[PDB]
Amino acid sequence: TMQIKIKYLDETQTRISKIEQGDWIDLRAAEDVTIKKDEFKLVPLGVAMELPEGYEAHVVPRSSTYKNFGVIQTNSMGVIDESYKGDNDFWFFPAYALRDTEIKKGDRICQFRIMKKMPAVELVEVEHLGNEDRGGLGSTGTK
Amino acid sequence: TMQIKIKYLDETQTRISKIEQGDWIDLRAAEDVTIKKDEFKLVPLGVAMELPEGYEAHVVPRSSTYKNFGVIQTNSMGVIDESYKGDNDFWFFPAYALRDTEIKKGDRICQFRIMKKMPAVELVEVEHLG
Amino acid sequence: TMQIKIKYLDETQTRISKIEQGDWIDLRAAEDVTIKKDEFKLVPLGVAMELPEGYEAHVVPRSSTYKNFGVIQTNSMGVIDESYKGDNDFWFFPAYALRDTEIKKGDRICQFRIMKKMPAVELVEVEHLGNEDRGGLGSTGTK
Ligand SMILES: O=c1ccn([C@H]2C[C@H](O)[C@@H](CO)O2)c(=O)[nH]1
Ligand SMILES: O=c1ccn([C@H]2C[C@H](O)[C@@H](CO)O2)c(=O)[nH]1
Ligand SMILES: O=c1ccn([C@H]2C[C@H](O)[C@@H](CO)O2)c(=O)[nH]1
Ligand SMILES: [Cl-]
Ligand SMILES: [Cl-]
Ligand SMILES: [Mg+2]
Ligand SMILES: [Mg+2]
Repeated sequence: TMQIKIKYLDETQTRISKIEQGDWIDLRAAEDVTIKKDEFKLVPLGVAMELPEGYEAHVVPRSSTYKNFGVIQTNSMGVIDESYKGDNDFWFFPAYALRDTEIKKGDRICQFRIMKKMPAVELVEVEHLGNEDRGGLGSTGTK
Repeated sequence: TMQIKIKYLDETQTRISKIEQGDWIDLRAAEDVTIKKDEFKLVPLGVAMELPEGYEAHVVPRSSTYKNFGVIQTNSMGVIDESYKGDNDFWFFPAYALRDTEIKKGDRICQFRIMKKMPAVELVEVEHLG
Repeated sequence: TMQIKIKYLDETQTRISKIEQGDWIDLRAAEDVTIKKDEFKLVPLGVAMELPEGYEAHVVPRSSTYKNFGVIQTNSMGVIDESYKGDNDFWFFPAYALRDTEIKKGDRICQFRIMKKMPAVELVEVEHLGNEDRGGLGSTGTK
């Protein structure tokens, strides 16, 4: 219905696809990558996209990314704004390895979806809010 | 009002609840779990659910999970696909421990909400962007 | 535009305000913070807010946070509950350092957006779901 235009780094990239039981779409390593334990690598995903106007993309690991590849995503969740749409605006997955690992070209290491950007807001400075505190950081306990 | 249908692993699971000042709902460890420093374990949450038609769920840690339990969630924000609604599709929290830790049965360790899924989209391959 | 009321901790906090059309908004460390390798610290952000009615906020690292500071966010994506709007409900970024690091007062370290909260839902216990199993945790493989 809405269109995402996708440009691949080259012909050798494995084209991404929606699967029926996957609500997000898996993204793939653009090359083989070796990462040592406790080291970092920006893993190319080999895709550039023009998202629909007013949308952004979010990128997170798969549940199995750690078991299969030994990495976490250092930025937690990546945000790809609609403006990141140029011919050379390729996506990357920021990986920290918790064990020595090999990722192979084409491996499905993360997943993405789109959703609307937040509404327009205006931040208005006040000197006092006049509300009771909720508390946070575990105020409700654990049991 | 939308319904979430929840099936518990067994009668010993602590039934989950909404609290007024919690915009996401807390989920609980299904059993005692020990995790050693620099090890991974899938913490069972003791729940299987059928979400409203067209919805997914998202799962993240509580802010106090790291102090209390010394774990991070390896997938950052877990996505529960709408199709994960079978009788054996029990939810889990994928934990990596940064120190030796013990989690007790019933402990509130993460939180979830529901969200409309991304609609069907067309992926149109192009040679160049604009 | 929807209004967000923002209160700063003190006059020394670096103000955000600017024109806001949908992009995530950067937040800043409220004081200098030193973190040792493999240790944790709250990083105070020096802001308290009242979000629009019916909205929560989400906080993630900036894309450059790991490169600049060597930290990951321990809760991945922070959820600021709508009720966290008191005069002493100051936001924080929960940081774990993978190297020795220094964060300076005023340094941009994380980013946020608002989002409509999940509506009221009824939790209905059932004995049996009656659907086929999907499976999970990497059931679709990696290739
Ligand atoms: O995980 C991420 C997040 C962002 N980006 C893109 C979009 C953003 O504008 C740019 C700089 O962070 O890189 C990625 O490739 N991966
Ligand atoms: O943190 C997570 C992520 C996923 N899953 C289940 C549901 C999802 O549909 C399936 C595959 O990701 O695994 C969980 O229980 N926990
Ligand atoms: O990263 C986080 C997560 C939570 N909180 C506050 C707001 C939230 O309502 C409360 C409980 O999680 O703690 C933060 O300031 N930062
Ligand atoms: Cl979310
Ligand atoms: Cl979000
Ligand atoms: Mg999947
Ligand atoms: Mg909470």
